[PDB]
Amino acid sequence: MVEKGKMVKISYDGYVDGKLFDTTNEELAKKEGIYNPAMIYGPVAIFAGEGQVLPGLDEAILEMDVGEEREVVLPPEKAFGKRDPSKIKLIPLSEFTKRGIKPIKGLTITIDGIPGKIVSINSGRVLVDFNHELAGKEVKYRIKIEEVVDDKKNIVKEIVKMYVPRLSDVKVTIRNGTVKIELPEFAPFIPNIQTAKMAIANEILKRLEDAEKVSFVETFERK
Amino acid sequence: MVEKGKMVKISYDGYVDGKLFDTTNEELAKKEGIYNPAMIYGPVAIFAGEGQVLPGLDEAILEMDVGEEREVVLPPEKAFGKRDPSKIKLIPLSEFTKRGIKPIKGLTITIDGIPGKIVSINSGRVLVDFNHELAGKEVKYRIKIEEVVDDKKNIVKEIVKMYVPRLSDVKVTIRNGTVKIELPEFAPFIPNIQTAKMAIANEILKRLEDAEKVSFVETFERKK
Repeated sequence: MVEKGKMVKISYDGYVDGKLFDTTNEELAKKEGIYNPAMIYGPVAIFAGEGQVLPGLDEAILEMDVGEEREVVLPPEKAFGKRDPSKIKLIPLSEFTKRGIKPIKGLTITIDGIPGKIVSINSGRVLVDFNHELAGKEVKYRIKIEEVVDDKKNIVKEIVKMYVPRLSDVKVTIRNGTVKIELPEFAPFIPNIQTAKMAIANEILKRLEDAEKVSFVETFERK
Repeated sequence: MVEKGKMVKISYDGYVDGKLFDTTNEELAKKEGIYNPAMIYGPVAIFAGEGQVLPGLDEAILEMDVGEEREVVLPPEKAFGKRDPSKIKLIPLSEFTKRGIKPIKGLTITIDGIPGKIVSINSGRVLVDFNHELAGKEVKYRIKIEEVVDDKKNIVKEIVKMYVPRLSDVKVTIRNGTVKIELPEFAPFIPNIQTAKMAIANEILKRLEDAEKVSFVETFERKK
């Protein structure tokens, strides 16, 4: 069993109706058609049982051990939630034609700034589902606990990556109460890096009781 | 003389037709009415002869010594430019009325943002002068070279202040071609501080040719 609040690194592959919809395995993601060039793959760090993942995943993780691999089946209540009937709405077909849109099943459209999926067309009404795509669905996860991170240096490294995935190679130095974090050359250019830094620092101070301060170093070279 | 590229701190008072329009002196800006709460006054650092001041003013500085003070009368070509006759145009009066504007002679208005002074109104036509306000005017400066900033540490500090006036108190250390700048507690919250930091680093690396890197240190304390 893994204790609530423990930082763990996990790998997983998430299936719905036989199909892979999410994974930390880059190669598999490629093989299976869902690869996102913006996403950073590989094992992910979470604080166990704190709500960083699906509730059913949090529950499964807390009863596993390090090195343990496992497959869990989660009901919608524990995954992406039940399908709310209030979010499935009949919209007059004229609302589409007037805008020059041919409604087709599976088309994503937006109404009032809210996205929905076209579910069916009958007579002069288009049924559009504004629920989460995986709402009401049972989902399966391959999950493995890769490691427990219990050293200060790596807790900090992982907290940084948790808040900013692209920052996977930061240099951390613990010096009696001071957490020094040297950032890569590209870091200063990250959108709202400053908010991110403050969040990272706040997370570090919460986890490392002996830390008095968190100091970030940004370096600009002759490039 | 001062060499081009040298950092100097200067103090000055600028005059048009005998009236003060620009200054580094806090009190003299208020007493004369030209004060602006968003401006940090006092000696300001420039790089000599690089166009951070009016051209007539740069060229004076290049021929001055540290501590020297002099009056410099600048012709329009070296100040805000010469009056350009092609910028004084006849505009149909209907252009004003369409915009809800009442045109009065001598009274500055804006047309589509761009401001202008109404010279006259005649037979459904408005003659508007769109020259810079101080165009064609001779301006007179009282300028003193307060100090030359010659030492690496103060060059860095002044560069910081040049880009972000509020960062007047930073800790600087230089070791093995690395310039380290430790920032105060409020630094990370400054608007567009990331762009300011790259700007400061660029300037530092330009001025200190022995520098290989510029490092900024931001520190978050245990609510303190």
